[PDB]
Amino acid sequence: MDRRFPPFSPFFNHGRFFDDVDFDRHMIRPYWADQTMLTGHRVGDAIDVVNNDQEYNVSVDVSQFEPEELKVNIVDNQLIIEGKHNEKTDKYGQVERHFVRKYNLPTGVRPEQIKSELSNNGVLTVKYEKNQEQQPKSIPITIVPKRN
Amino acid sequence: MDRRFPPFSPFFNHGRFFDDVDFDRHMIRPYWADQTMLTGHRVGDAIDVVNNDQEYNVSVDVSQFEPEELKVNIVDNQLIIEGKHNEKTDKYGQVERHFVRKYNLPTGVRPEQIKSELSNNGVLTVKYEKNQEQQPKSIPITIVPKRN
Amino acid sequence: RHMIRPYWADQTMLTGHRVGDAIDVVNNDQEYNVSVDVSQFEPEELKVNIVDNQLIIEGKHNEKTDKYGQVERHFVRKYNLPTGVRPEQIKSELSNNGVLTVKYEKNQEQQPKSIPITIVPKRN
Amino acid sequence: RHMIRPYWADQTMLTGHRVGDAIDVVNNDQEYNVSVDVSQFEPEELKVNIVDNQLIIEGKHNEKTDKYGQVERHFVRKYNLPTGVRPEQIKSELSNNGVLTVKYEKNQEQQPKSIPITIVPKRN
Amino acid sequence: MDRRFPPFSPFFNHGRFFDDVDFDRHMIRPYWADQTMLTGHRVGDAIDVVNNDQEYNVSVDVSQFEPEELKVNIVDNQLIIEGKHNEKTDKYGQVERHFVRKYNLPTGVRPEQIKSELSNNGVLTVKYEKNQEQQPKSIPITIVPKRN
Amino acid sequence: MDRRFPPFSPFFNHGRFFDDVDFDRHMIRPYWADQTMLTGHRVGDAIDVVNNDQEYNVSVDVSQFEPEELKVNIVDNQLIIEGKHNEKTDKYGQVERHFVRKYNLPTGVRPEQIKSELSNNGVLTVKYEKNQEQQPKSIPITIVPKRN
Amino acid sequence: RHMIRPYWADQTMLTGHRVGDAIDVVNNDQEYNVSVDVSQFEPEELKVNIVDNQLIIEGKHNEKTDKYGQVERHFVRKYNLPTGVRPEQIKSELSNNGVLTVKYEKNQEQQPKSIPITIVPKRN
Amino acid sequence: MDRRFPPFSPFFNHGRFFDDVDFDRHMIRPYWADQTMLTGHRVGDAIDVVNNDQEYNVSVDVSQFEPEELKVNIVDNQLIIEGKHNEKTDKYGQVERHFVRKYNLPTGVRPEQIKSELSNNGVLTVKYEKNQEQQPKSIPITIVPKRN
Amino acid sequence: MDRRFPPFSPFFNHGRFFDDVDFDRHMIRPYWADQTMLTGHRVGDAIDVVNNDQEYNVSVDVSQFEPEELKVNIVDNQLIIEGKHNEKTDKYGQVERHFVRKYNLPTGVRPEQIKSELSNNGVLTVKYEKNQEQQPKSIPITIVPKRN
Repeated sequence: MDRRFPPFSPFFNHGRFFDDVDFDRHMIRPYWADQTMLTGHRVGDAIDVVNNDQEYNVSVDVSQFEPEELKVNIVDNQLIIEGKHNEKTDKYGQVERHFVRKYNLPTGVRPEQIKSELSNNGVLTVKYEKNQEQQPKSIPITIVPKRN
Repeated sequence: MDRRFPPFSPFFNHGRFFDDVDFDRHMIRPYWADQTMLTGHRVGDAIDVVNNDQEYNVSVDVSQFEPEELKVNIVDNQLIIEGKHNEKTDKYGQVERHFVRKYNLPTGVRPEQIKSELSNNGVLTVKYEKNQEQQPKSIPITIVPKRN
Repeated sequence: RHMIRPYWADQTMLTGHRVGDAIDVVNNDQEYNVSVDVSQFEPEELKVNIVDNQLIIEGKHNEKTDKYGQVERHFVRKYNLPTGVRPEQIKSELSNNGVLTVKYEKNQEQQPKSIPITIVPKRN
Repeated sequence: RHMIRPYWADQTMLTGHRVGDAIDVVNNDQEYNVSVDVSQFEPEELKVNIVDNQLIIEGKHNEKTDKYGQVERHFVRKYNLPTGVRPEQIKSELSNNGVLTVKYEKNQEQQPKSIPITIVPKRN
Repeated sequence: MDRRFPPFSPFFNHGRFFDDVDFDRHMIRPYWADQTMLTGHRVGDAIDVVNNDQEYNVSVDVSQFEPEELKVNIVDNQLIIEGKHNEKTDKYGQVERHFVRKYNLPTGVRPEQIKSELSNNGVLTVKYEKNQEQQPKSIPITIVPKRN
Repeated sequence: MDRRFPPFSPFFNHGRFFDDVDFDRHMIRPYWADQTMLTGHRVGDAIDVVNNDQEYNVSVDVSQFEPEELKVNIVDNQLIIEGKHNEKTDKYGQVERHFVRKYNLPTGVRPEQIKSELSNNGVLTVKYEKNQEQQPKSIPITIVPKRN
Repeated sequence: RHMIRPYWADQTMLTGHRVGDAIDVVNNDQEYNVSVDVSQFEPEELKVNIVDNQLIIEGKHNEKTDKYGQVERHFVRKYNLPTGVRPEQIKSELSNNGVLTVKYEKNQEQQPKSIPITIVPKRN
Repeated sequence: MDRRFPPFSPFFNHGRFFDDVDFDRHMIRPYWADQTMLTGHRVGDAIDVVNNDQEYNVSVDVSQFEPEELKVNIVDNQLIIEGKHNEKTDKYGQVERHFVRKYNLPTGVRPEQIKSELSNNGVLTVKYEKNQEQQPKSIPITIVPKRN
Repeated sequence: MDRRFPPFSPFFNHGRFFDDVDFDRHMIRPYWADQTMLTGHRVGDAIDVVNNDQEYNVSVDVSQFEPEELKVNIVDNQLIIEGKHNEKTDKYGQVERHFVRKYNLPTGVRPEQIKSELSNNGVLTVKYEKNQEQQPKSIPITIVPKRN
């Protein structure tokens, strides 16, 4: 995924129906064999930490870790984003990376409406809106994954 | 899926093992090329809103949107079900549809035990039981998706 | 039209209908007709525009409130204009049954002057 | 022409020929010529019409009686008009050898005013 | 048929058994894509009309029409041979041809023994023998068509 | 034949030349496996019997029998149309049908010019023109069947 | 431009460049722009013509002599004109950096009069 | 040639024997579809003109023309290198290029021993040695071209 | 080559890239199996001998011999064009042909600038320009043959 024309469905001119439709887990494939490179090409990992009276948005570059290798937990009033991947063999050699992050949390932040999104280039953004609207009510619905 | 005999596993007589087992994301495929048609054949979108002293069940017809295009959020004490899909090309032309819904919420409704289900025909039902039992305790377990 | 508003106890609307319903399109060298069912939008809430030689059909109405929860309809339908279509004079009709018909007769009813009969008809 | 009538003892006609004989069609961006052999039909029996932006060539004559059995010729030939063809001024020629030539020069002899030389030629 | 070596069975050296044995309906195939051409190369359509005291033979060139497009009927003491074909698309364009023929009939001609034959080159000959022999008796037998 | 797009040549977009060109004997194929159905969808079998001073046309619905199973004979001044087919196995079971018809004949009807035609939907029409023109002369010509 | 002439001891020219260098062409229903790098030809030595509804770009200069051996540049570049392109008003621009931009905006900014609102809008 | 790994034999790891061994006429193939580019990446066309008492070497960049499109002739005491190619269609459009060169010749230069070579990158070098050795004698031998 | 559409590259619509690109050595292939024929269809072999004060052009029809079978040498002030081919087997039989030519040479003709060309139809033309310009200088460059 995100490597050529036949990935990245439905933008797939070689049939458009069933040939090369797959999940986005193959985003790191171009970087799997690429070693002399940076954190998926951005400056730093945590792009910004916005903490004001109207929003709370934090953007993290996670292009070097697959979404399966990325997990977020909250331990003792700290926003912890930790991503560990096994040793990966490339055209150059073998590399294992591991990062642990912790972030303080402002008072009055409700975690029941915090939404986190991953962009195509490999940036995970955690967005929160301050205490002006919304209620802790949440009604989820079934979402069918896009296999092929 | 839900289009012929070889979809809808395990009801698949042409091998029964590994040939045509796929996720339910292809439910809208018969309606993908069908335009002169209705909201997946039901009367209206929201089938019913049950609000009594024993249950709270709301059924919504979502047959015109894929489960990936359906998302539910709660904003300022309102049950909001919003589903947006990109323009879809069929045998007739191009159509883009978008619906936004909001619903008031009765007092004393706990969102921690509200369960939403999607039926085969494309109906999303949000069910809630009144304040007589259950506790906010929830113990989830890993569920492996059914790919093939 | 105005039947979106009575959504109380009538969450299935008065008439079941989905945004972006159309009947048929006839495309040939004689005519170009586009019939669209717009029964769920008021006459003043229907907008049709042609941008970059392409027909755009959009129907949107204000969110109609009721006892339980307000409902809104909004869709954008796009039809490609074939070659020779002149947006400056595209015909349009809205029947009383909620069907909007967009026609185009190509204005090709001219009598052919070129009638070779005897010798060197030429041109003009 | 008039040689269809002498069919007595001459069932093979004076000149063997089949309805719908043509020589060549030249289709390019400069000209559009259609040459058709119409030697078996009288000049007043040849009709050429353009319907729905398409060229129609039809040749029919009255059944020419003779000693044994009358003979008639009737055919309808259809040629599609390419893009940019204007039926209102389509050229046509009928040579003396029974060949009908339908021409179209596209009227594209205009001099291009857009001659960029020094700076910001723009338009008009 | 009548276009190359592999047609025209049994004169078919590439197997001789079952490969390219077909009916003679493909006689016009060489002329299907050939437009700048004549009535299948003969002078005129009706080759000759023989009307004497011993025979009645009329030969008609029907090479421009398939045998399926050729039909013969008798209307009001006239031998009518009419052949109409739909518009045919070739390498040059589209052509539709139609011919109607009528022929007077000598007195004393019995139609019960008139035989019409089609030659390979596309000539239909109607042969009749004068009133000297034969009887109106006719005993037909089953003829199996030669498919392959 | 008369079942999908690849039958019914030359209306055959998948090659247009030699792939799926076949005789019209497969007209009953859609009804071969269809049992809960009518006489090929018309009201009755004999559509009409026209008997006037200018024409004699009789239309018979024969959609339930193949043309090979349909045969017409005249016995003792009666127009007899009889069609018998063997037992046919479908998705439902086994059925054998047989019909025998007889029709009186008006005086002065010449059988030498009576033409019978079968339409695509399976209707056999017997047409006759009254005694005002035509002669018993008939000149047949060879017609090549359309195999492929 | 005039830097072709100093070819003495400078056989690699002042700026390396090949005849027929262009930047980008944008082809859509809104605009048709053709940008060509013509830095190696003088403004008076650049000729652009449209023949048979097709854009021709040619750049040729006189052979520029020097101490050792004269050098000349001559090329003919051909661009096909898409459908709807009017050569009589084709835009053209020549930037100061030796880039010649040939534009075409399609003149499709007309306001669509066909606005169906209530009943039988028809045409005109 | 000079585009990937399987060209440029014998440096061809995918078999090494007979698969992708071809002549060097495909040197311009990478530049065939490349238009926004320079004279095969060098500064100018004629790299240098060496004219001294010991050698006469002139290097010309001919990377934009195939060796078949390059021809050298001498007209009236001038070294003329002229290369014309037909219009070439690329991913961008159509381009036709033509160059004519003329070069003066020092006195005492014998053309019988002048050797011209083409390098891999597309540079044609004309080398001459001054009047100190060699004789006009030349004994050529048969050279078999390397096809595959 | 010069026999159908798939030869004569790049005029090759069936792929245009690598399928049927070959050298022009197959020019005689149509005449290889053709015997009842002439010297590749021209009148005579030597078309003309131009000998004036401005040019010296001689055109020879060599369509009956392959370029490999054609060799030109000069022996004792005579232009000799000799072409010998082995016995060739065709649909008719076996034929061996051999021709020897000699031509006188005008005084003052420099052979260092004489150019000979072979046309597509099989005509070899030897062209010479009189003593008004050019010098015996000749600078050749490498030309890659066009294999495929």
